[PDB]
Amino acid sequence: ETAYFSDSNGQQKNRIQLTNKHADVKKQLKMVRLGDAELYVLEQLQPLIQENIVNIVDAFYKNLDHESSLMDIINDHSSVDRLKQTLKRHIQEMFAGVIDDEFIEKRNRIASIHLRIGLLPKWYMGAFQELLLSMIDIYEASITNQQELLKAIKATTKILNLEQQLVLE
Amino acid sequence: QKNRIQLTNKHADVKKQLKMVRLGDAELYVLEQLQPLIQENIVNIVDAFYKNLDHESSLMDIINDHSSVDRLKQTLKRHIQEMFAGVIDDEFIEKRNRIASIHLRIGLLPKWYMGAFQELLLSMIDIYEASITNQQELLKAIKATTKILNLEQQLVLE
Ligand code: HEM
Ligand code: HEM
Ligand SMILES: [C-]#N
Ligand SMILES: [C-]#N
Repeated sequence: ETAYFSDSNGQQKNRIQLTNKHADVKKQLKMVRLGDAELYVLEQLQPLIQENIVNIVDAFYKNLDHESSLMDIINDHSSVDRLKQTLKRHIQEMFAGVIDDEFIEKRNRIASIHLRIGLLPKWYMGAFQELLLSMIDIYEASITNQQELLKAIKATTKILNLEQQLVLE
Repeated sequence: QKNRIQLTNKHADVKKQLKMVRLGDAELYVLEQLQPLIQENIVNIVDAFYKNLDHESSLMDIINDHSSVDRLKQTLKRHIQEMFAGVIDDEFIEKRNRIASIHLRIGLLPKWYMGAFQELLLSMIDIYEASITNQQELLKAIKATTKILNLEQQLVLE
């Protein structure tokens, strides 16, 4: 049969570039078992994710109007239409297959931003779940090997958990 | 699935929170359905949890300052099993809250708290892959499990 993933170990090295500024982050990646192999997997999903980001962002803002105050927050500072563009690029930065200082530093920046505008952490956390769900949905439609499917899901739960760790608290 | 979510107006936001992770009756029924699977591997799930913590010396230090891994696996076994009870009520929420506050008083960092939930998920996804053949039921169980663990992080972060 055909496979979705390449297993090219030549291809999956050096995907963690962290200095001592980010000395805890290397521990954190080790605990969620985020490594070269998982990052290479992330990198190969990026096309799927890219091809589907518009559905992923639409679904995300749609979910948020379950809580009117989250929408007030958005409309006080911006608009959905304009947050989508930046969410597209953030989501896609998750599937780049490299964790480095800049990656971290950008995550700390968006954290501070949500802190400022008053997002409460439980809505922040809840919001990552529509992402997960839309991704799983994209995987299933496109990855019909059951074993490769699980592999895409596990990698994804890993990168999302690191995302949540970065923004908290 | 019956009437598995039984919250009073003091937990108004939690209701919204549930709707937003799509944790309703169907998903709770699924978790209930998974409970026997989960109970039959709880010892190993919890062995793996603490094993994984040992990679961060400061986490085990907090644990040994306050308690111990042997006493801690008894409450964790029970906590995880209650996760698949298939019912969310005021007391379920209320315990998660008290358990949270213990962790802030002991000085557990929320990054670490957060990573810790991934470990459980992984052990859980491992069991379902070994145990549930049909791909759709398999996705259904991971999705459910994923919802409840997200709730659990929300309530801790409250
Ligand atoms: C997984 C969840 C989320 C991610 C990854 C995320 C990410 C981002 C990013 C990358 C930006 C930067 C935009 C810029 O450059 O100005 C941003 C902006 C913003 N986000 Fe989020 N966001 C998330 C959830 C939320 C939620 C739940 C709300 C709703 C309250 C929210 C409200 C905002 C607002 C209002 C801004 C700033 C607008 C401005 O002043 O320009 N975010 N978010
Ligand atoms: C998925 C994450 C976690 C869950 C679900 C969890 C759950 C629990 C539960 C149910 C209790 C007992 C509360 C009670 O007495 O009612 C407990 C105890 C405790 N947990 Fe956690 N825990 C988690 C992560 C952690 C981590 C990562 C650490 C530190 C390495 C930690 C340290 C402790 C300690 C030291 C206590 C209190 C012992 C005492 O004061 O006697 N927990 N946890
Ligand atoms: C933040 N969109
Ligand atoms: C908390 N083990």
